[PDB]
Amino acid sequence: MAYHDPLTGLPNRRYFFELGNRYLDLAKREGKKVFVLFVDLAGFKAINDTYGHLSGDEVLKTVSKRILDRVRRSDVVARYGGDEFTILLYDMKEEYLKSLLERILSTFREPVRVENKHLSVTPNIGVARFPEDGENLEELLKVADMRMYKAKEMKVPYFSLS
Amino acid sequence: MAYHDPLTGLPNRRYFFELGNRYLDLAKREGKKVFVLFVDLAGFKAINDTYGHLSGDEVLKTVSKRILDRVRRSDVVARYGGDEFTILLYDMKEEYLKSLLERILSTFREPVRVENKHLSVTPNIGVARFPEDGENLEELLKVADMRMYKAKEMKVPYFSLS
Ligand SMILES: Nc1nc2c(ncn2[C@@H]2O[C@@H]3COP(=O)(O)O[C@H]4[C@@H](O)[C@H](n5cnc6c(=O)[nH]c(N)nc65)O[C@@H]4COP(=O)(O)O[C@H]3[C@H]2O)c(=O)[nH]1
Ligand SMILES: Nc1nc2c(ncn2[C@@H]2O[C@@H]3COP(=O)(O)O[C@H]4[C@@H](O)[C@H](n5cnc6c(=O)[nH]c(N)nc65)O[C@@H]4COP(=O)(O)O[C@H]3[C@H]2O)c(=O)[nH]1
Ligand SMILES: Nc1nc2c(ncn2[C@@H]2O[C@@H]3COP(=O)(O)O[C@H]4[C@@H](O)[C@H](n5cnc6c(=O)[nH]c(N)nc65)O[C@@H]4COP(=O)(O)O[C@H]3[C@H]2O)c(=O)[nH]1
Ligand SMILES: Nc1nc2c(ncn2[C@@H]2O[C@@H]3COP(=O)(O)O[C@H]4[C@@H](O)[C@H](n5cnc6c(=O)[nH]c(N)nc65)O[C@@H]4COP(=O)(O)O[C@H]3[C@H]2O)c(=O)[nH]1
Repeated sequence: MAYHDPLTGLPNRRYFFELGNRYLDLAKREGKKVFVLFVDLAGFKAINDTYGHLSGDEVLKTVSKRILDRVRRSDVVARYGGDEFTILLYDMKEEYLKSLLERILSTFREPVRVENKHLSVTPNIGVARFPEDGENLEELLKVADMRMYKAKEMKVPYFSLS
Repeated sequence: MAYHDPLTGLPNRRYFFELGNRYLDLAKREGKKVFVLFVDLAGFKAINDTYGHLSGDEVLKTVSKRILDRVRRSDVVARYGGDEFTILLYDMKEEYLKSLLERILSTFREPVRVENKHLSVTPNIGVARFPEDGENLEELLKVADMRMYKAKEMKVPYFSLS
């Protein structure tokens, strides 16, 4: 089996762990870097509370589709939680980290048409690197989760430092 | 999600398709070859009919574990059918084909001891190559399935020609 979240169509949490650990095993064999991004969408709770779960869902579908479109089909974009997304970028380079983040930040920031309204979410991104930040997905996700929370705290759209 | 067959512990048919199509997308991005092997184990029907499904199961567990230790953890070994196994070898080379097949053939051929009885299965392997034999997993599997059946029909324990 290999399940997808039906609303967003993105791989789910369980498939992300399985697929993710497979990408790290392959990158160890190939000598390639892997970056793990943790994306939190800020204005989400406000959407569902004001407009309802259905409006929040349309914000996710649209935001999910947009993000897929802007990263390689060979990369993994997963719905981790209710409004949390995890991204696995295979064969990534540290030099172009900042440039790839502005591509993903500009996508997530795009407003979404909901029942005539144009609603917007604000992203906060935590970045973890393989092999620098860990040996397995679990360790990279805890580090990317931690850094995503440092970014939200510094009111900066991303945090990637050791 | 991403399911495994509980008896053999190997990825199941559905996970093989999902993971397999992900490896082909990545190999298209990386310029690397992928070989798809289709392995049929003859003698299997004879084991279960003579000794029972429990003896047949022990022949699979053992044969699955043996194959799993003789290929890279980054490669996919899946239980396709009752006694059919599919193998996805990432970054494989046409020149080493014959040598790798003799490694897998020698493993599968090893007898399984269960209640003293020496129980042996005989493999027949069909080989398909990416990008020569197809664009997606489905096409490569139909070609390797076809060639596994041509190998069975012949003296040779493998068939890989166009
Ligand atoms: N700046 C930048 N953007 C990136 C990079 N990697 C992916 N993207 C973005 O992610 C989109 C989807 O990539 P894809 O599914 O790999 O699908 C790609 C891929 O299969 C192929 N392609 C384009 N350029 C290359 C390339 O330089 N190398 C390889 N291997 N394939 C490429 O054509 C498809 C369409 O590409 P786009 O329309 O441009 O759309 C791309 C592009 O917006 C990158 O390394 N740098
Ligand atoms: N996993 C992953 N890594 C990414 C992605 N985007 C950028 N990178 C990483 O950053 C490196 C350089 O990105 P760039 O400056 O956009 O420089 C890129 C860009 O100028 C171009 N390019 C490559 N792929 C595409 C593409 O699919 N679409 C477009 N439009 N341009 C591409 O070729 C250059 C070199 O490609 P690489 O050697 O692969 O080297 C890439 C890759 O290691 C991504 O969406 N996913
Ligand atoms: N002749 C041959 N046999 C192959 C080849 N690839 C895999 N194998 C076989 O598959 C077993 C498991 O490989 P692994 O999971 O990648 O796990 C490997 C891998 O993580 C590492 N390793 C060994 N040699 C290499 C290597 O040359 N390059 C890389 N990247 N890792 C290696 O040590 C682990 C255990 O390897 P072994 O005990 O040798 O056991 C190997 C070996 O019997 C190959 O290209 N040629
Ligand atoms: N997916 C996959 N492909 C395989 C496997 N076995 C061989 N190949 C492919 O065939 C090439 C040559 O294998 P080799 O002559 O045994 O020559 C190998 C072997 O002598 C050695 N080596 C590589 N991996 C291992 C290993 O895991 N264990 C041991 N003991 N030796 C290894 O390094 C040599 C060249 O390495 P590569 O560039 O990897 O080049 C490998 C690889 O492209 C496999 O189990 N899985």
